[PDB]
This record gives sequence, C-alpha cells and structure tokens, in this order.
Amino acid sequence: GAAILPDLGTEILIPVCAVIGIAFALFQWLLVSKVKLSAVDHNVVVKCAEIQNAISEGATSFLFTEYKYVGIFMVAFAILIFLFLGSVEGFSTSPQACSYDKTKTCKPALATAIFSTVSFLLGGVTSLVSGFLGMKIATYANARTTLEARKGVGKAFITAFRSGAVMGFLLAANGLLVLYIAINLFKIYYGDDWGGLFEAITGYGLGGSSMALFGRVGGGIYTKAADVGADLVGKVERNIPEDDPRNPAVIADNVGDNVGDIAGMGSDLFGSYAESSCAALVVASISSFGLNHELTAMLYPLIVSSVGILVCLLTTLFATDFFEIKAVKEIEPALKKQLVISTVLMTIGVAVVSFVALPTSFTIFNFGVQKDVKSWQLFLCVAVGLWAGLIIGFVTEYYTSNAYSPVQDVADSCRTGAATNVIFGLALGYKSVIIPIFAIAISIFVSFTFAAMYGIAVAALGMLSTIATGLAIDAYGPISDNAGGIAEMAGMSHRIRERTDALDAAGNTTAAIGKGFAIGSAALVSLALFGAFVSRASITTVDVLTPKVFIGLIVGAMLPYWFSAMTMKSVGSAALKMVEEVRRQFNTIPGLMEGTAKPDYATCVKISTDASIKEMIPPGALVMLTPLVVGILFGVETLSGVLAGSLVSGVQIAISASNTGGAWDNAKKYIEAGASEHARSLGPKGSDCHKAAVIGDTIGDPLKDTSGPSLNILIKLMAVESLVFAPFFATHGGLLFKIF
Amino acid sequence: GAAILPDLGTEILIPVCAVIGIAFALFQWLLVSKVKLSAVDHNVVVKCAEIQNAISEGATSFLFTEYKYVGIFMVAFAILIFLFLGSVEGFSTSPQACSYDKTKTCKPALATAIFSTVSFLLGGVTSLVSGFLGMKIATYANARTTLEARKGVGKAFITAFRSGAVMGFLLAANGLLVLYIAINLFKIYYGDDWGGLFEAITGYGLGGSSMALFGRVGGGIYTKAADVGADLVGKVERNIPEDDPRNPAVIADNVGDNVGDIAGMGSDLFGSYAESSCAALVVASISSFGLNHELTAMLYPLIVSSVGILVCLLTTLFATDFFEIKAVKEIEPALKKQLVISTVLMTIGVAVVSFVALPTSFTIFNFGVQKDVKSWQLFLCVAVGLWAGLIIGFVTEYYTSNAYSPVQDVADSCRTGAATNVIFGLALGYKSVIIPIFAIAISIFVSFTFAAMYGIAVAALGMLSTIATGLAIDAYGPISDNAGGIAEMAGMSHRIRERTDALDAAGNTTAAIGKGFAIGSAALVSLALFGAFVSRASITTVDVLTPKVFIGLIVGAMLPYWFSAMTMKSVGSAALKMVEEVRRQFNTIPGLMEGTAKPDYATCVKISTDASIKEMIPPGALVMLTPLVVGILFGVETLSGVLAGSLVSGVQIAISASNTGGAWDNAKKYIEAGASEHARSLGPKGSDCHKAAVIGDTIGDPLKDTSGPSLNILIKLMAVESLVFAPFFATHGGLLFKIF
Ligand SMILES: CCCCCCCCCCO[C@@H]1O[C@@H](CO)[C@@H](O[C@@H]2O[C@@H](CO)[C@@H](O)[C@@H](O)[C@@H]2O)[C@H](O)[C@H]1O
Ligand SMILES: CCCCCCCCCCO[C@@H]1O[C@H](CO)[C@@H](O[C@@H]2O[C@H](CO)[C@H](O)[C@@H](O)[C@@H]2O)[C@H](O)[C@H]1O
Ligand SMILES: CCCCCCCCCCO[C@@H]1O[C@H](CO)[C@@H](O[C@H]2O[C@@H](CO)[C@@H](O)[C@H](O)[C@@H]2O)[C@H](O)[C@H]1O
Ligand SMILES: CCCCCCCCCCO[C@@H]1O[C@H](CO)[C@@H](O[C@H]2O[C@@H](CO)[C@@H](O)[C@H](O)[C@@H]2O)[C@H](O)[C@H]1O
Ligand SMILES: CCCCCCCCCCO[C@@H]1O[C@H](CO)[C@@H](O[C@H]2O[C@@H](CO)[C@@H](O)[C@H](O)[C@@H]2O)[C@H](O)[C@H]1O
Ligand SMILES: CCCCCCCCCCO[C@@H]1O[C@H](CO)[C@H](O[C@@H]2O[C@@H](CO)[C@@H](O)[C@@H](O)[C@@H]2O)[C@H](O)[C@H]1O
Ligand SMILES: CCCCCCCCCCO[C@H]1O[C@@H](CO)[C@@H](O[C@@H]2O[C@@H](CO)[C@@H](O)[C@H](O)[C@@H]2O)[C@H](O)[C@H]1O
Ligand SMILES: [K+]
Ligand SMILES: [K+]
Ligand SMILES: [Mg+2]
Ligand SMILES: [Mg+2]
Ligand SMILES: [Mg+2]
Ligand SMILES: [Mg+2]
Ligand SMILES: [Mg+2]
Ligand SMILES: [Mg+2]
Ligand SMILES: [Mg+2]
Ligand SMILES: [Mg+2]
Ligand SMILES: [Mg+2]
Ligand SMILES: [Mg+2]
Repeated sequence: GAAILPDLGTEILIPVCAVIGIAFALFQWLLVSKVKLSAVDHNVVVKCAEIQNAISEGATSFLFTEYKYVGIFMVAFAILIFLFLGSVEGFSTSPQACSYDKTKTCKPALATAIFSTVSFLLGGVTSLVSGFLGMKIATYANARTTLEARKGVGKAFITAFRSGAVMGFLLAANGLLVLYIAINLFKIYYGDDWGGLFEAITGYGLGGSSMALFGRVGGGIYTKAADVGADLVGKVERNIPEDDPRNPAVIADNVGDNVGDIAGMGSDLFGSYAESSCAALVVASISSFGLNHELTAMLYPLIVSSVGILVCLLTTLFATDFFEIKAVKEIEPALKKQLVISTVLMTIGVAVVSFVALPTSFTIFNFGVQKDVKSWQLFLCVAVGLWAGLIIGFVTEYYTSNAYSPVQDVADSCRTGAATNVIFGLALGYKSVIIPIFAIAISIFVSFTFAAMYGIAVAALGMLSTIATGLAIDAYGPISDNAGGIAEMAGMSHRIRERTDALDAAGNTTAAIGKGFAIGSAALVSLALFGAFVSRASITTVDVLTPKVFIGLIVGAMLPYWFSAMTMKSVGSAALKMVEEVRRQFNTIPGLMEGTAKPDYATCVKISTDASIKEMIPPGALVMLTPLVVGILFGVETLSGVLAGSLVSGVQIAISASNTGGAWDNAKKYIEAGASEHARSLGPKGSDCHKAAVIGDTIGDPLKDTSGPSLNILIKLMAVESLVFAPFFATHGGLLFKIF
Repeated sequence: GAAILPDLGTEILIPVCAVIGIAFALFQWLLVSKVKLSAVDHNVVVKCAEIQNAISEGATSFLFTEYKYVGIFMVAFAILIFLFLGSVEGFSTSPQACSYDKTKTCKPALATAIFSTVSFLLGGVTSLVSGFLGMKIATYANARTTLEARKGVGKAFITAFRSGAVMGFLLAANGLLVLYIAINLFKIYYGDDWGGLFEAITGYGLGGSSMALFGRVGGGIYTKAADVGADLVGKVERNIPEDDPRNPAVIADNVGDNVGDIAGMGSDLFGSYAESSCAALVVASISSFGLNHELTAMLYPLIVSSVGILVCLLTTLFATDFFEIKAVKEIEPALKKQLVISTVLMTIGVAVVSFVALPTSFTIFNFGVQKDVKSWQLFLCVAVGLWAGLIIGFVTEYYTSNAYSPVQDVADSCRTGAATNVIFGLALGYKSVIIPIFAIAISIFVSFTFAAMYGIAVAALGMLSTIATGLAIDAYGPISDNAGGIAEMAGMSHRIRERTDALDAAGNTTAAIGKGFAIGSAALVSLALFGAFVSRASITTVDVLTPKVFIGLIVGAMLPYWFSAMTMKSVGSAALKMVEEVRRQFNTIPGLMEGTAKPDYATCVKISTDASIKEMIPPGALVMLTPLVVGILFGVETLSGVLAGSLVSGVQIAISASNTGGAWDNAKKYIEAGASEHARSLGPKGSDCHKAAVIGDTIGDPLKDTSGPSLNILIKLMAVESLVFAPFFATHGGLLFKIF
C-alpha cells in the first residue's frame, strides 16, 4: 500500500543529507585553507600566489563574460517556454481535464507554463552556480597542491582530492537541496495534482543542461585554443618545457583548465543529475506513487541521491584519512578504489532505501497501462545502472591509462611518427566503445523490462548515485593539471613537476571516466525522456518503418557530426590564431626567449575569449533549436525519430572522441615521465617520438575537451527539451503536414 | 494491366542493351590498345613496360591469393545458406500454399533454399569477376596513360577515361546480363510461383556483397600499408619524391591502387547494383506485377538499368570524342559534366521507361496491404534517387576538391603544423555529411511515401542507374594514380609527372564522389531490405520503444565503430611494419640512397600481402556473423533494431571518413602543384607545410581507402543477409527468449 519510512521522515531526511554534504564540503575546504600562501622557501610561495592570482582573475573574468551571454539567452528562452506552453489551451485561466486521466480535473496548463518557466530559471541559475563554485575551489586549490608537492606525491594528492570532494559535495548537495525545495514550493500550488506538479518540475533539468551546453562549449573552446597554441609553439617548435612562463599562452592554458574542465563540466554533471531526477519524478507522478499521493515512494529518487551523499562521504575518508600514497603507481589505483568502494557501499544503500521507501507492490505507468512492479525489481533497476557505471569506469581506465597496453602501444607507435600515432589513437577510441555500449544496452534491457521508463530513469540516477565521489575524482584532475603548471611557472624544482605530472596523468584517466559516466547516464535518461515525450505527446507507436519516423532517425543521427564539425573547426581556427600569436611574441619581443623580458599573456587570453564567446553560439543554437524546428515544422513523430537517432549515433562519437583524446594525452605523459625503459626509449623530451605524441595530444584536445564531452549534452538536452514542449508540439506542431 | 512494352519486347531489350554495353567496352579497350609498349626515348617505353609488368604481376598474384580464401569462404557460406534455409520446413519436398495467395500452390521452401544457394554462388562469382576485370583493365591502362602524358594532359585523360569506361560498361553489362539469365533459368522451375522465384533471386546480392566485403577490406589493408610506409619514409623522412624507384614500398603502393581502389571498389559497386535490383524484384514479386505475372513491369528495374547503359554510352562520347582538354583546370569540370549529362539524359530515359514499361495504375505490396500507385509516382521514386546522387556528387566535389575553399583552408592550416591539418581535416569530414544526409532523407521520404519498400529500392537503383559512368569516372582515378607512379619510377621528365598529378588530383575527388554514391545507395537499399525483412520475418511492428528493438538499435549503431577500430588498427600495424622495413633498406643497403643499388620490392609486397590476408578475416567475420548471432540468439525484433541502427549510424562515419581522407589527399596535392600564390607559399616540396600535409594524407589513407568505403558494405550486406535468413530466424531464432 504505502512504505516503512513515513512521509515526514522523508521530508526530514532529504534536506538533512543535503546539509551533511554541504557541511562536509565546508570542512574539506577548511582543511585545505591550512596550506598557506599570499602575494604581499618563501620567494617560491610568493611566486605561486602571484601565479594563482593571475589564473584566478582570468577564470573569474571569462566566467563573468560567458555567464552574462548565457543568462541573457536563458531569459529569452524562458520567455519562449512561457509563451509556447501557455498557448496550448489559449492561455485560459480555467482548470481542464488531466492529461493523464480525463475523469479528473487538473490545474490549468497556463499555470504549468509558469511553473515550468520558473523551474527552468531555477535550473539555469543552479547550473551556473555549480560551474562557478567548482571554479572557485579549483582556482583556490591549485597553488596549494603545488606547495604540498614539496612534501611528496601523497600530500599533494590529498589536497587535490579533498578539493575535488569540495566541488563534488557542494554540487551534489546543492542540486539536491534546490530540487527538494522547488518540489515543496510547487506542491503548495498543485495540491493533489502531482502530475502537473512534476511536469512543471521538469524545466529544472532543461534549465541545468541548457546552461551546461554553453558552459561546456564556451569553456571548451577557450581552453583548447590556448592548450593547442601553447603546446605547439612551445614544445614542438621551440623546444621549451610544457607550461613555460616565457610562453604567452600558458596563462590562457591554465585558466582554461578551470573554465572548461572544471566549470563546463560541473554544469554538465548538474544537468545529468537534474534530468535524471526529473525523468524519474515525471513517470512516478502518473504511476501509483503519484496517483496515491505517497510522498516517500514518490521521492525515492531524491532519497537515493540523499543516501548517495552519505555513502560518498564515507568513501572519501578512505583516500583522505585511512590510507596514504607513498609511490606514484598508487595514485590511479587509489582513484579507482573510490569507484569500487562507493559502488559496493551504494549497492547496500540502494537495497536499504528500496526496503524502506517503497511499498513491496505498486504500479508504474507504461504507455497508458499501469504495470505491476515489485520493490526488489526497482532495486535491480537502480543497481544495474550503478554497476554499468563501474564497468564503464574499468573499461575506460583500461583504454586511457598509460599503465596498460592500449595506451603504451599508442605511445610506441610514435617511433614511426605522428601519422601512426594518430591512426592508432583513432582505432583505440573506436575500439573503446564496444563494452560501454554493451553495458548500457544490458542496463537498458533490465530496467526497461522491469519498470519501463521509470526503470530506465532510476537506472540513470543509479549510475549517478555516487556522483559526489564521481565529481571528486574528476575535479581532482584539473586541480592537479594547474598545480604542475604553477610549478613550471614558479620555476620550482624538476622533481616538483614530476610529482604533479603523475597526479595529472591519473587525472587524464579520471576525466575520461567522468565522460563515460556522463555518456552512460545521458543514454539512459534520454531514453527515459524520449518515452515520456512519446506519452506526453499522445503518440500511439513510434514505428521505425514510417516515412516521418525514419527521416527523423537518420537526420537525428547526423546531428552529433554536424555539432562536432562546428566545435572542431572553432578550436582549429582559434588554435591557428594562437600559434601565430605565440610565434609573433617569441619572434618579435627581444629577450623573451632568453627569459629577460615578460610575454604578453593578455593577447592569448583575448584570442580564447573572443573565439569562445562568439563560437559557442552556433552549436548552442543547433541543439536548442532542433527540437523547436522539427517539432513545429515536422511534428512529434519525426522528432521521435530525431531523439532516437541522435542518442544511438551520438554516444558512439562521444565515447570514441573522449577516449582517443585521453589516450593521446596519457601516451604523451608516458613519454614525458620515462618511468620504464620502454617509456625512456621514446624520450627524452624533445625527441621525435615525443613530438609525434604531442601532435596526437593536441589533435585530442578538442576531441575530448570540446566536442566529445559536449555531445552527451546535445543528447540529454534535446530530450528534456522535447518533453517540456511535448504538449505544444502535439497541439500546434506538425505544420508542414497540416498545410500540404 | 499490361504495359505498352510487351513481355517479349522486354526479353529482347535487356540482353540487347547488355551486349551493346559489352561491345562498347571492347571497342574502347581496342582504342586504348593503339597505345604501344613492350619490354623487348624508346628507353622510356621499355622502362614503362617493365614497371607495368611488375605491377601487373603483383596485382594478379595478390588477387589469386585473396580470391582463393574468399572463394573457400563462399562455398562454406553457401552450405550454411542451404542448411539454414532448408531446415525451416525440415527439408520437406511438399508444395505448400503460397503465403501471398492461399488459393494457390507454391514450390517447396526446400527449392527456394537450393536456388538461394545458387543465386548466392552466381553473385559471389560475378563480384570476383567484376573486381578481376577491373584490375586487368587498370593494370593495362596505367602505363599507356603515362606514355600518352608525353603528348599532354588531354591525351592522358582520354586514355585513362576510356579505360575507366572499359570497367564501367563491363561491370554494369555483365551484372545486368547475369541477373537476366538467372531470372529466366529459375523461371523454368518456378513457373507461376513468382514469389518463390524472386525470393530465391535475392541470394545474388547477398553473394555480390559478401565477396565485396573481403575484396574491399583485403585490398584496402594491402594498399594502405604500402602507401603509408612508402610516403612516410620516402617523403617525410628521407626527402625523396613520392613514387621514387629507390623506395622499396613503391611497387606495393602501385599494386595497391589496383587491388583496393580498383578490384575492391568494382566488387563493392557490383554488390550495390545486385542488392538494389534484388530488393526492387522481391517487393514487386508480391505486388501486382508479380501476382499478375506481368513480365515487363516486373523487370522494370532491369529495364531502367538497360536504358542506363545506353544513356551512359551517349554521355561517355562527350568526354571521349566531342570535347578536348587542353589545360589542367578543365579536368575536374569535364568529369563533373559526365555526371550532369548522364543525370539529365537518364531523367528523360527513365521518363520513357516509366511511360512504356508500366501500367498507369497498379499496386505495391506495403506491409501486408496492396497500396495503389500510379506510374508517374514510380517515375518520381527513381528520379529522386538519381537526382540525390548528383547533389551528393556536387557536395562531395565541393568538400574534396582543392579548387574550393574547404580544402584550401585545410592545406592552409599546415602553416601551423600537422596537428592543425588534422583538426581541420576532421571537421571538414564531419561537416561534409550534412547535405548528403538531407538528400538521402528527402529521397526516403518521397519514395517511401509514394511506394513503400519498392519505391525506396528503385530510388537506390535510380541513384545507380548511371553506374557505367559512375564507375568510369571513378576507375579513371587509380589508373591516373599508377600513371604518375610509373612516370616517377621510369625517371621521366618533371612535366609528365605534373600532368599525371593534375589527373590524379581530380581522381581523388572522383573517388570521394563514388564513395558518396555507394553510401547513398546503400542507405536506400538497406532501408528497402530492412522493410522487406520485417515482412518476411512476420514482424507486425518494429516499435523503437520496446526493450528488444532498442537494444538492437544502440548495438547496431556501434557495429560501424567496432569495424572501423579493426580496419584502422590493421593498417596502423601493417604500416608500422612497412616503415621499419623501408627504413632498414635505406639504412643498410649500400648505394640505395644514391641510385646505384636496387631496392628489395618483394619484401614490401610480402608485408602487405600477409597483413591483408590475415586481417581481412575478423572484420569480415563481424559483418557476416552479426545477423546470424543476433537472429539466432535474440531474434528478429532485435535484429530489426540492429539493421536500423547500423544504417543510420554507419552512414555518418562512412561519409566523414571518406571525405576527410579525400580532403587531406587534395590539400597535399595542392601544396605539391603550387598553382597559385597561396599554394606556392605553402611549398615547396619538403617544406614543413608540405610534411604536415603528408601527415594528414597518410592518416586519411586507411580512413578513406579501408574503413570508410567498406562501411557501406557493412550496412548493405547485413541488410540483405538478414532478409535471406529471415524465415530461418523467424522460426528457429530468438533462442535466449525461448529458453527463458
Ligand atoms: C547485449 C549484451 C551482450 C553481452 C555480452 C557482451 C560482452 C562481451 C565483450 C566483447 O567485446 C570485446 O572486448 C574487448 C576486451 O576488453 C576486446 O578485447 C581486446 O583484447 C586484447 C587482446 O590483446 C586487446 O587487443 C584489447 O584492445 C581488447 O581488450 C574485444 O575485441 C571486444 O570485442
Ligand atoms: C565468417 C568469416 C570466416 C571466419 C572463418 C575463419 C577461418 C580461419 C582461417 C584460417 O586460416 C587463416 O589464414 C592464413 C593462412 O592459412 C593465416 O595467416 C596467413 O598465414 C600464412 C603464412 O604462413 C599465409 O600464407 C599468409 O598470407 C597469411 O598472413 C591466418 O592467420 C589464418 O587465420
Ligand atoms: C533540422 C535540424 C535543423 C535545426 C536548425 C539549426 C540551426 C543551427 C545553425 C547552425 O549554422 C552554422 O553557423 C555558422 C554561421 O554563424 C556557419 O558558418 C560559419 O560561421 C563562421 C562565423 O561567422 C565560422 O565560425 C565558421 O567557419 C562557419 O563556417 C556554419 O556553417 C553553420 O553550420
Ligand atoms: C542440419 C543442420 C541445420 C541447422 C538448423 C538447426 C535447427 C533444427 C531444425 C530442425 O527442424 C525440423 O526437422 C525435421 C526433419 O529433419 C522436421 O520433421 C518433418 O520432416 C518430414 C520429413 O522430411 C516429415 O516426416 C514431417 O513432416 C516432419 O514433421 C521438422 O518439421 C523440422 O522443423
Ligand atoms: C538536400 C537538398 C539541398 C539542395 C542544396 C543543393 C546542393 C548543391 C550544393 C553544392 O555545392 C556548391 O557547388 C558549387 C560548384 O558547383 C560551388 O560553386 C563554386 O563553383 C566554382 C566553379 O564553377 C568556383 O569558381 C566558385 O568558387 C564557386 O564557389 C558552391 O560554392 C558550392 O556550395
Ligand atoms: C553484436 C554481435 C557480434 C557477434 C560477432 C562478433 C564476432 C567477430 C569479432 C572478432 O573478434 C576480434 O578479433 C580480432 C583478432 O582475433 C581483434 O582483436 C585483436 O587481437 C589480436 C590477435 O589477433 C590482434 O589482432 C590485435 O591487433 C587485435 O586487437 C578484434 O578487436 C576483435 O574484436
Ligand atoms: C525488498 C527490497 C529488495 C532489495 C534487497 C536486495 C535483494 C533482492 C534481489 C534478489 O532478487 C530475488 O527476489 C525474490 C523476491 O523477493 C525472487 O522471487 C520472487 O518472489 C515472489 C514474491 O516476492 C514471487 O511471487 C515472484 O514471482 C518473484 O519471482 C526473485 O526471483 C529473486 O531473483
Ligand atoms: K585532465
Ligand atoms: K584516387
Ligand atoms: Mg596541453
Ligand atoms: Mg590542461
Ligand atoms: Mg596542463
Ligand atoms: Mg591532461
Ligand atoms: Mg591537453
Ligand atoms: Mg600516398
Ligand atoms: Mg594511391
Ligand atoms: Mg599514388
Ligand atoms: Mg590519391
Ligand atoms: Mg594515399
């Protein structure tokens, strides 16, 4: 009937867990504030701090500019939501029959047009705040982990990891607390209409990912224009070290890590968290939980996320307190232990939550029919996504860490030049999709079979249930990356850079793992939302063999390529400009190459700024307008096909791009470290094998930091966007077919 | 109702047009034989003959080796077809009610098993003959083109182009004649059972493309191992000309153009032709034409291809006798006009065919129901295919020719090194898919809407109705390529090479165009075959939102990545071996770098022979086993998703890979030619820009010549295979769902 945990217990447990997470983030920041520096050894400390500030200012300054354009576009788009959703019942103010049950009376559509607009703006704001907080902690932790590197890898690891945990706990706890509050606020207006309530709440996911789209693309173009320009002139052309202060692009580069890899990705992951919770809420709201107004069972997804914060806090302790890194080969294994521990504990967590927060039987909406489901089946839906995630992590590690043969062979292929390096790296990323796809399909089959779109949605959330940790291991990498850049720029000892290099290479693997979790969960939520879209738009069958569905399927499968085209070329063009800028400085400013004059950092910052702010617009436009263009002109059947093809096609290029790029970076890192004889035989730095590895690395740079990771957003965003506009498309869409 | 053209009329016309095409081919071969050479200056002549022989022997010898393996694979698979099909009705010899008309009696399913094996074997034999005859004309024409280049570019054009026409007309005529014969012979047995007759005839395409898959993959690995090795060591490492006779890999490189770009391609296109005709014939056989035994209308696709041959003969005369080339900038436009003229004349021919060979009204089988279709709508189905082809040609030219800005900016990006060449070449490929996809989507919509799977099929066929000319402009390219390999190897003057380079650049564009036609028609026929499969397998609805279909969709979308991983890895590995060997000869054979010692060519030929014969197998296994493993294990609904997914997904990567490869080749060719201030400034040969262009080109080599082009075969071959095995999967498959 109803569950062991009462509605009130749930109303308390969720925000408590949120505050536990925020508290624990604040505590970790406090620990990290113990490492001291300012700009007012000791000369070294002053240099770190001066470098931290330059970076800190650059990141702040670009986010402010980027957030200004995105906030304006957000406001415009919120108006389209209001207008389009408001037009379904001609802006009437009267109630009408429930979309989900014509025998009942529901709040007016116009109202849901307003609360959708509201949840949208909430999600956009929470997304910018996610990116921004992430950027604040990263640009605060970077120099601190550099200084801690003076004491050994282990101490630097620890401060990079605590700081990632600050980012992970703040975003997980925050995205959860804001949703919970918005649900409770909305419920005041909605009453017994839970359908209209969680329909309205859907705009939150749409707000998260809409903003994430620009954050990832804008940041991604800023950082990679710099990265490529810096590394090419400096390492390939001039034979100076990576991240050398004579290099005019290096500040842009390191600012880059913070505005892309940190702020773009914090947004992106908030988008994933939000869409997944929303997808689950929407199907539950017209299932037994929502129809019977059972609030615990209804908020099962938030209860899972709540218990996930607890599990991740416990998990974090293993890497920060219970264990110490003494040898570099211990870094990658430690990060991985974080995944294994959280997954195991979280399986326990989800079982307890399922025992306590669900009745043993209930029904789940299934394309018009109430399907009988058991709490043990729903446990299995969350679990399969949770384990699918771990699988994806293990395979990604295998294909991107330089501790294994796929990356070692890519490095090796450098002996025959850049061409063979690239060909091997491309083959590696292609090859890498196989198992993650099987994992995704298995977890689709199981969750779909057990609980239809609800099953699939909470399998997406299961995959993201350990997101505080996931964000911790990922945020850890750009912090480490900056740390080594500050070392080189501070003039510090050769062996400080060796330590940070080793943290950094582990970070490379870890970034590829986050992209995997983001692609796996995007595939799952997007499928759940596609199905919810189909119901909400009153389509009886999405029949692949009809002209409308098929042209949607093939065109939708083209979109990820069109998107990749724009974003690769933006980076290509901007990087070309950056190389010319860097060259100009080295060739023209007397004493630059000799270390006696200062480079002009601001000109490189500007090339990145201009290119990104300008070139983020078409890809953003492509993704946000496609559902509106196709929904209005062609209709819901054709958009159905678009969503299916973009999902299935988009994930392939997304996985292969990220793993290719990750593999070229770590192959280059392998040569740079010379930690085995095979690795030493490709060296030293500046060797022909090394330069071939650098060429691969910088082709990989836009693949994995601009186009690849954003593709997961192209897919999940079109999908929520379609669902939110479903009533409008069902009613007023399909124009070309109405006319002729 | 009868057409204006009687049945007997049709029976005469088709073989007559076949013969006319064979005669035209022979006449052209004869004209080309007027160019004299023998191995028994006049020193240039002797030398060209010797080299011509070394290529010819290497090409004959590789194909005999490949074709042996492939022929053994073919007999084995033929047994499998017989057993699997024969097992559906437990090998019974009794007649059964016709599934298309329960009042009639039809031939035993065992008969259809037997005849499917027979058509398969014809198709395989014809595909190997197609490739072999292609290689024989190319390895005859190549040196004759070198010699004619002594008189000028236009003379060398005429010889290469007459020689492509040899291949085009032989392949188109012979494929048409064999189909026509097989239909008449099977009819002797089937009599009035046209359903059985044409169900059995479908083996022909399956044998066509099974043989092609190995030919393309085998030939492709062979050629690119050689090419990457020769080019990287000779041009990038040792600063010697391309095709320098000092390079041990150059014989293997030039044999490679004949064994991949010619023999692999010829078989590939033959399978396109065979599948498209077969798909139109299966649907018509249970539509009014087949149910009413109306021979002319039944053979409408063959009549279309017969008229296509006449149209192409006419079109060929424009490039062969009526215009002459006197300047390098006229080569590409002459080649473009061949497609414009054939398209414009075939529009008229197809209008005529549609007027005389169809009743004005009839019905087409459509998912169990006879749909009313008029002959003018059928005209449009064929015509949208034809016109979508030309759109694809124009767009592909725009993206791959160095007369235009996309490639010139790709060459331009060399100014900043190999990493920017590759980022730009990658973005260009991705970008290039937009319009071809839109054209394919429009042809699907039009032909689907008018005439279901039949209209789609004859749309595939319409795109291929000008195949004799399509093959001629394509085959023209490798012949031209060899021509310049032979020029350099014969130590001919720089002027001869400049001419061949102009011919060869245009061949690069024309190869990309051919690939665009192969991919276009593959998408179309695969959709037609996918729909026909669904009927044969008794599926009521392929519904995307079912666990079975959806897991097939996403796994299907992954197959083209797994295939690309294997083929790219193979070329990479064989290339790496090739570089090692070339390096060793330059570094240890005293006098080789100075021209006083002969290299060892055979070793390079060996490395590429062993690699290709061994590595062709797994990718061939993956394509041919997937329908069997999926149909038997998961069943016909899952296989449906696999077909839809592989089609929509594989078409994106196939187009981008090919156009990217083509763009890198021509960006390089543009630095090589220095025909304008911008081009000159990237040179000269041996410059860092030039070497960056070479790096991009060699990375493009496996993309465009091994994995990219074979991908159309993956798609179209899984589709005809699933159809042939449909009755078997429908009865004995879905094991995993039966046991649980
Ligand atoms: C619908 C659900 C179906 C359930 C069953 C699916 C699970 C089976 C996985 C098959 O995939 C394989 O995975 C890799 C294993 O990691 C590859 O091996 C490879 O083996 C090595 C051999 O040295 C290396 O070459 C590596 O690249 C690579 O791991 C292998 O090619 C690939 O096909
Ligand atoms: C559905 C698709 C069909 C799947 C069925 C698989 C059939 C297995 C065939 C076994 O024979 C193959 O052939 C070559 C020799 O027999 C081997 O390498 C070869 O080994 C020899 C050299 O010793 C050759 O002469 C070389 O050309 C070549 O590289 C190759 O590894 C081996 O696999
Ligand atoms: C059915 C689905 C339909 C959904 C419709 C979606 C509309 C999305 C608009 C995308 O258009 C892009 O924008 C740039 C125009 O701003 C183009 O030119 C260029 O723009 C330049 C900036 O002026 C440069 O950045 C580039 O080199 C680029 O080539 C680029 O070609 C084009 O693709
Ligand atoms: C050989 C390897 C092929 C691999 C395929 C594996 C699948 C196994 C399917 C076997 O099919 C059955 O075989 C019997 C015959 O062997 C049939 O009996 C039928 O056979 C007839 C005699 O031929 C009659 O006596 C009866 O109608 C009788 O029901 C029966 O219908 C049929 O379904
Ligand atoms: C899906 C249905 C959509 C229908 C759209 C129609 C598709 C056809 C697009 C083909 O692309 C065009 O081709 C021209 C070549 O024919 C180029 O012109 C070029 O023509 C040359 C020579 O005639 C040059 O001199 C010029 O630079 C000139 O830009 C042109 O730029 C290019 O974009
Ligand atoms: C969805 C249904 C699918 C069912 C059909 C699947 C059957 C065909 C897959 C064949 O397996 C492949 O085998 C190769 C070799 O056997 C490769 O591994 C290889 O392993 C080594 C040994 O051969 C080397 O060749 C390596 O370079 C290479 O990675 C390759 O990656 C692997 O995938
Ligand atoms: C309660 C929250 C759960 C979280 C705890 C985690 C452990 C449970 C997962 C294992 O799944 C099992 O559950 C049983 C059920 O408990 C089984 O039989 C079930 O048992 C009966 C009802 O409980 C039957 O009527 C059904 O048909 C059904 O097959 C089912 O086969 C089995 O694989
Ligand atoms: K990183
Ligand atoms: K060519
Ligand atoms: Mg870098
Ligand atoms: Mg970085
Ligand atoms: Mg860095
Ligand atoms: Mg990195
Ligand atoms: Mg980088
Ligand atoms: Mg070459
Ligand atoms: Mg060649
Ligand atoms: Mg050549
Ligand atoms: Mg070429
Ligand atoms: Mg080449």
